[PDB]
Amino acid sequence: KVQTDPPSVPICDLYPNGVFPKGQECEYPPTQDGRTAAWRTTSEEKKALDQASEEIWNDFREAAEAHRQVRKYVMSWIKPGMTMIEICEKLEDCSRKLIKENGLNAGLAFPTGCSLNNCAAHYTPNAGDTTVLQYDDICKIDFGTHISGRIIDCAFTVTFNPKYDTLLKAVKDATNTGIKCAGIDVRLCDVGEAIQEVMESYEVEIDGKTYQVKPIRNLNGHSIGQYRIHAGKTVPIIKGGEATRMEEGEVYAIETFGSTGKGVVHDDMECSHYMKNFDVGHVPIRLPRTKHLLNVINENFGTLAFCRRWLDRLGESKYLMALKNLCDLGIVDPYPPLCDIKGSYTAQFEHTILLRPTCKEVVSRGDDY
Ligand SMILES: Cc1ccc(NS(=O)(=O)c2ccccc2)c(C(=O)O)c1
Ligand SMILES: [Mn+2]
Ligand SMILES: [Mn+2]
Repeated sequence: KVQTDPPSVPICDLYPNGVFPKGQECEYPPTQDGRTAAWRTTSEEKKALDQASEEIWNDFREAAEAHRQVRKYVMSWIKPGMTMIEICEKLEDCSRKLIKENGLNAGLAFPTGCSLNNCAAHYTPNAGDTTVLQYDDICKIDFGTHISGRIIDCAFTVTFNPKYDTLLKAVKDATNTGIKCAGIDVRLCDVGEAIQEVMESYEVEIDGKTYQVKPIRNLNGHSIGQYRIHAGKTVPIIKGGEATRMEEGEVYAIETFGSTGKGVVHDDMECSHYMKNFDVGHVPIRLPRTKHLLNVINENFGTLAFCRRWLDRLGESKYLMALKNLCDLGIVDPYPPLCDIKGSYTAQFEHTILLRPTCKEVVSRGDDY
């Protein structure tokens, strides 16, 4: 009863029983008294709690399998010479098909980030962007999928010149350290301190200059909520930050960013990412164009992030002022590209993890990273 598998068959159609593959399952890290998590691994009480939200975990897994298959595909063809628009459209086209896009029930969780070099996040081309990926570019591919609002935020870094190899290794190791440190009752600040320690243990040499990799201090991981990419809690990336503990049942985006610059990002370049304020309720709007755009946003994205290209594909035109109005009203928030100093290089690696009652599941883990 098999069939096609190349990037064209929806993940849902690949599993008739509706049960999707689990990600990497890890035992929760010990504590002071060396209290391991071997007991919680099968605990009858926890096993029940976990099984109670099996439908939720399952949805994350379906979205994760889509993410794994989409990215494996992307890595096979992304090459310098392609425009950033060509890259994002080809990736998104596949993502939409594998996730079996269905309105707000299944689809793309957020725009395809493809931030270059000193820019670390939130850059995706808008219409007319002629930017071309270069051999020496360090591109952060950050895209998301979701099933019923259960979001998979996962990212990796693309390079073609081996000179960035140790920088990527540093960030990948830092992210895996954060993933290993994460757990129920674990203080967020400890995760950040652990991440910084690993990150900074790496020194790299690029074009004759040496650098001690720096975590981007004002960037971080975050808890994830249904249809809410950033539920409220933040996972630092450096020491001294977040005096809160991770809790059972929570879901986190564990990401780290390393940089050869100041280790700080600032808003720069034209904005492409936007997202309705999760807390803003219904707001009556009479302005025709603004009213229509808000309706389009509510129908197609809800509280999920979107980009200008996604408005263009829906047939919307000359909507910039309306979009600005929504932002000025506080109904929608702009999320411009976040970049370090000109000339610097930034790298990123990210995974979504489920803090399940019985274990810690790195649901987006793959054979690649
Ligand atoms: C639109 C949007 C809103 C919030 C987000 N989460 S975040 O603020 O913790 C964040 C994380 C990493 C880079 C930049 C921002 C993200 C995201 O995880 O990138 C995207
Ligand atoms: Mn991300
Ligand atoms: Mn994230």
